[PDB]
Amino acid sequence: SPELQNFLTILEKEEQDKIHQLQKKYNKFRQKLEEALRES
Amino acid sequence: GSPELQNFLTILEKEEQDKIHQLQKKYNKFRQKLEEALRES
Repeated sequence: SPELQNFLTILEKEEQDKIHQLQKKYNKFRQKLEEALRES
Repeated sequence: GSPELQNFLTILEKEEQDKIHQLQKKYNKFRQKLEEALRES
């Protein structure tokens, strides 16, 4: 049904947003750490 | 080099992947039960 499609896509967006923000947070930190280590 | 760095990062990677799997597990269950709840509504 339509309600099903609406609700499942809501859930998919919620899950994916949370996972991608974690991926971004870790990648930004690793990039910064690598950059800081190259200083010395 | 740098083994020191990589040893740290591998621990970080496991923490990250554990969090991601934990999220995936939760949302997979949520998906299942959401589908059930809708049918039975």
